[PDB]
Amino acid sequence: DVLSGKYKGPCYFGIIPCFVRGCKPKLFDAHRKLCIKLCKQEGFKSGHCSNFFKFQCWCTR
Repeated sequence: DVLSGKYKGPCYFGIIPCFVRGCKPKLFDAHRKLCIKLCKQEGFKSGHCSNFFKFQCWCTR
């Protein structure tokens, strides 16, 4: 388990403008679907929010 594949942001409940299936409805609802889609593009498969230091996103092979 390491800090994502390239880079990530805060947990909250959805905020980005267009990136995956939630572009037309806006706000992803939970950071677990945005954390897995950015790290799985380089070489990963399991992403989640539970660290509380200064980012709240973790990905594992």
